[PDB]
Amino acid sequence: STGSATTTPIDSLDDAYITPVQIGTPAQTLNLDFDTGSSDLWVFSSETTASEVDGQTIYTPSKSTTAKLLSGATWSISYGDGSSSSGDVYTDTVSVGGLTVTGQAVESAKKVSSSFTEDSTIDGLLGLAFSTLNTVSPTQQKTFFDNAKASLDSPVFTADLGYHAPGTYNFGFIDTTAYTGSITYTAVSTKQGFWEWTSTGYAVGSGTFKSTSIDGIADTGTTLLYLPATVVSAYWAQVSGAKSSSSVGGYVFPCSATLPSFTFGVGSARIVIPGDYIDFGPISTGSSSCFGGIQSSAGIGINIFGDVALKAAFVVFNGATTPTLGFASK
Ligand SMILES: CCNC(=O)CSc1nnc(C(C)C)o1
Ligand code: NA
Repeated sequence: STGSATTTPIDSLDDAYITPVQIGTPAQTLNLDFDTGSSDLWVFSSETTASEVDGQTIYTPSKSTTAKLLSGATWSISYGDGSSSSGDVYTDTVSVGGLTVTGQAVESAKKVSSSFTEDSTIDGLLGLAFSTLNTVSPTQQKTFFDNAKASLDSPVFTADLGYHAPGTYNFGFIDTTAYTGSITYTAVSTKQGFWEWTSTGYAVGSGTFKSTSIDGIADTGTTLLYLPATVVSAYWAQVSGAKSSSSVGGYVFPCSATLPSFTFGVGSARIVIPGDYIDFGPISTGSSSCFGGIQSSAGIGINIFGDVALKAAFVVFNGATTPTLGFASK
């Protein structure tokens, strides 16, 4: 089997991407944030505290003939940005892009934090990290990809995120029309539950490539590129007037600037992030200070290749016996 679904930016900045997901029978279509940095499939639901719902589409298990309570199971998750959600669990049929999993754990939110409520465009998350990170207790649950994987033609999914445009998530096959050149594969550590890999270095603009190991995660659920402070300082030093602002919470730059590209290594290959991808626009409406798309990881504890980096590539999440990660230019 395979599946193929279009993923669409939620706003003009590509802050996140939503992908339609069919849950239940008859189908209830929710727009979920596919997150390779977490492992819970959770949704706004008929159980979500009413004051915490503002415009989201909700899953109503009582209207699904295939929904069953996963008796006694609860979940609770905290993300890197400080957001959180929790609730109880149903099993139901879940389809993505024509690929169906029966008996998928669908984590129904009873509570969500303010950042979720305030985003009407995201109806929940679909985690694609390793199932070892799933928060369901007392019986940990599998991701959609791990429930799908044996059924797939190949044990892979691919992320093809657009810059200010829709893109694609494919399951079970690699679309050889979707990238240019060849795919470079690189090893993955599952030790922390993530698609954790080591980049071979970086360049700023037209500068020389610096060979250096940077261990980080491929995380579709993080907007920005978070790298060591040395690397980030080297990048922003090439932008007149850029500075780190503790009041704003990271590097800002004059909106009049033209940003340099950023290159990261994948083995002997190179992925180039155009400068425009690193522009996240005014810090507040009408401001002439703009927020940078490359930020320091020094206050995280991990480097994160988020959407800024991933959208510059065709990315293969190879879930073979020994998982790996492929990158191609596009
Ligand atoms: C195909 C998705 N599998 C899982 O989520 C299982 S947890 C897990 N931790 N390491 C692995 C192997 C891929 C090495 O798997
Ligand atoms: Na922000």
